[PDB]
Amino acid sequence: MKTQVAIIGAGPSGLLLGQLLHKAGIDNVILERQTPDYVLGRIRAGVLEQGMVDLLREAGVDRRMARDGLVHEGVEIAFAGQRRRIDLKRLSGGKTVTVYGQTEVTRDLMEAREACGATTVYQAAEVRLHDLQGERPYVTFERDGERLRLDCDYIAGCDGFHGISRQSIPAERLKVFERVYPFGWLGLLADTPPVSHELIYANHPRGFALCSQRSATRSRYYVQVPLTEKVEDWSDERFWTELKARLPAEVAEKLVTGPSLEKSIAPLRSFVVEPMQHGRLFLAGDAAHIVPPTGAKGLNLAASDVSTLYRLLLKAYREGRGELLERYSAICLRRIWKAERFSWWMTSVLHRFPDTDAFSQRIQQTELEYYLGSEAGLATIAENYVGLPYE
Amino acid sequence: MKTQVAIIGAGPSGLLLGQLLHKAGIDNVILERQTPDYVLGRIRAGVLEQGMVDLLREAGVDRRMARDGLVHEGVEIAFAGQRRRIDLKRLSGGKTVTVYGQTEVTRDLMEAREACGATTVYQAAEVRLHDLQGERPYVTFERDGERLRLDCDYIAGCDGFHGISRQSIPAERLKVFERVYPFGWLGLLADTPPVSHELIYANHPRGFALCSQRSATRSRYYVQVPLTEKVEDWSDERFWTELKARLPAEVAEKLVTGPSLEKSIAPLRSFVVEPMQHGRLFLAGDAAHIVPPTGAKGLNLAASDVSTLYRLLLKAYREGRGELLERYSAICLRRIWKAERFSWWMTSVLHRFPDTDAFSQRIQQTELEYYLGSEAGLATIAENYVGLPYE
Ligand SMILES: Nc1ncnc2c1ncn2[C@@H]1O[C@H](COP(=O)(O)OP(=O)(O)OC[C@H]2O[C@@H](O)[C@H](O)[C@@H]2O)[C@@H](O)[C@H]1O
Ligand SMILES: Nc1ncnc2c1ncn2[C@@H]1O[C@H](COP(=O)(O)OP(=O)(O)OC[C@H]2O[C@@H](O)[C@H](O)[C@@H]2O)[C@@H](O)[C@H]1O
Repeated sequence: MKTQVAIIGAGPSGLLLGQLLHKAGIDNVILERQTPDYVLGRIRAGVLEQGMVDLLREAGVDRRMARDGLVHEGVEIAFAGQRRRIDLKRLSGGKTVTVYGQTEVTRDLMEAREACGATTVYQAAEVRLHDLQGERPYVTFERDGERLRLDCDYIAGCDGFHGISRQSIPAERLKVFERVYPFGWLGLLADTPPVSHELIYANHPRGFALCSQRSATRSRYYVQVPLTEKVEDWSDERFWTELKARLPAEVAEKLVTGPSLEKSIAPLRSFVVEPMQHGRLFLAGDAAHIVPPTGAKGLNLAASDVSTLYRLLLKAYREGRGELLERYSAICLRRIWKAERFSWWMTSVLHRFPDTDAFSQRIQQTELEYYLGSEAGLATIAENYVGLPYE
Repeated sequence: MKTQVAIIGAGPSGLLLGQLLHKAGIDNVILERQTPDYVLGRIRAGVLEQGMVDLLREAGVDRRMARDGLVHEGVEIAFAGQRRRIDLKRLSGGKTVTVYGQTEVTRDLMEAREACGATTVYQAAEVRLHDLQGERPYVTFERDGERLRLDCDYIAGCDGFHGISRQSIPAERLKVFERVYPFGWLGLLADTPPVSHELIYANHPRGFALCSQRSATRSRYYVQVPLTEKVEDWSDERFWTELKARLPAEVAEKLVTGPSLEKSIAPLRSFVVEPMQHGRLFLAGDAAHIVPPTGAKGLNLAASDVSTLYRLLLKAYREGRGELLERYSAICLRRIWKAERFSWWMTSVLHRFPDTDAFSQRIQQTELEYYLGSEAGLATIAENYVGLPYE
């Protein structure tokens, strides 16, 4: 085998780049370690900004989304006492966000692909990247116990956080910026009516609480917990009381509980890599950067990454401007940091930090009461929450 | 002696409350430890928001100010690389700030007072506050080695940070919030033309640098320095090179240097007290709270404090609503924290913090590049820099 752009990872990022390119007439090849249902089982994401939406539209993958995802013109911040709302739609000067699961997106790209007959090597083991700065790089992998070769012009490093991509870059060439938070998020999935027609982010003494959704009958809920917690310990019951123990009084009494489909804990990490390239290797999505799930920016960053990588592969491909690919990481990085800054900010103000003296606690509160109180303040949550312009 | 409101401290705060009340026909008495030139020698303050201005106007102390202070419609942030400006005047929806030294203000209230013949006991030693929660509190002090008594209805605790006021409040009754920064500000006063018709705040690798003014021919300059620095070590020369080493290239070459009048180091502290009252004692200005000199909020907070205390003393005095004085600290505290939050924010982003990893450094930068780049972002620096509305 030989192809044009061999992609590693059959996740959101990978499957997006993969589709987009197929349409542009640039042959691509997806290499994935696990099987398609395994990948299909991951819950993750739920909010996509307009950009990821239009992109979806652009790979012709928006039939379902346009039909089942929900449009949201607001959000809520419930901080010790009250509950303020943010008119994203008005303060963003017209924008919004969509609630449509990572899973759904994944199932949707996966359908498109199979249908177009684009290649996808599932369960491809021992993937390896070769001759990275040459005129012809390659990928070696195993099918059963058969080690094959895929010749390509470029490689799309889309294998996520624990992917092999980034690793393939000479450590000395890469500079790392990472922050690790002393807490996690315990996420319970319930086949029950969600507490609100909008999202409610709750900063409460006992920690953060999040009320989110999947449908009129599908809710997603979260509670911040020490890294030391084990879900084995969090039974439906415990969770339900802890949630209610964390929400606004009039919310909790409106709350419909039930057995959980899935329960998992995700640890909050802040991570960035610069540069995001190496030779003929371009890493995108999880493999280049991570964001605490708080500003729901994670899957939104991949889209921004892929939208970029794609449009540059096009020029080199149909317009022969191979040269622009060098600016890949200069472009992506502008977006990333402002996205990293917003989620950091988010996180710091809605979370229960252990070992914070009274000033800092007073300052946490002032942030909330400053920002949800002033229109200019408001406008900042809004231009970011909905997503900064693409460039 | 007996009087109505006995004030401790013959500083800005004290002298303001003092004047204001004299005009309202509420007899007052000022008690000060040092002499009037000693007090007159303190350089401190240089920027007053509109509120402090109008207040000045209201005590009939604005002849000179209206004539010599300067009106500023902008500020500058020079962060590693470039130099962005903030149109406070446009983004505040019409507001400004005035550059008119603490010293000048002090000399101006001092003139008014003497003239109205209001009492002022200078060099009053061993001041002591008595029967604080009673129907008639008192102050005892010494004139030479003569210990006298001043009977009053209320006491205005205006003796600054190291004042006796706050101390007179039963420790157990007060709750303290204080942050102390690992650096100071070395301030040099020069009888030379200032580098700009506006202020320039400079975030540079080597630390913060500030370019300020007093006149067309009087400049004020600062450089952030470790708490361990001793001015004895900072000669004019050293300072001049360190400043230039910290500013924008095109600034430094425009810079006119010269011998310094005064040179001093001020350590940055963040401090708040709640509540600001005790019996018939009301502490205001420095004695209730401190702010790092960065958002130039310090003397602006006293004005906000005094404007409050005054207007409540009036009601009890001419309108007999003795009752409202209880809300003194509920009023002041709303303002204070938002003022404390702004200067904290200010400080954190323009200063060189030792032991900051690369993420946090990347995040510092993102703040600057986020906030001086977005209009909503801009609007936040602006509504605060010029001063939040009084209530
Ligand atoms: N060595 C490997 N070879 C091939 N594929 C690999 C390898 N390692 C990992 N992969 C596969 O690549 C995929 C990576 O998926 P994700 O982490 O979801 O990828 P991305 O598209 O970058 O991100 C999606 C979303 O998840 C969040 O973590 C992220 O912030 C974003 O919101 C997984 O299916 C995984 O099995
Ligand atoms: N025991 C005492 N008895 C009488 N007077 C006293 C006593 N202790 C202090 N004082 C006097 O009270 C005055 C306090 O002055 P400042 O600290 O300047 O007071 P304030 O009016 O609260 O603040 C002015 C400005 O300085 C900054 O620190 C502050 O943030 C504000 O910008 C000084 O003259 C000092 O000698």
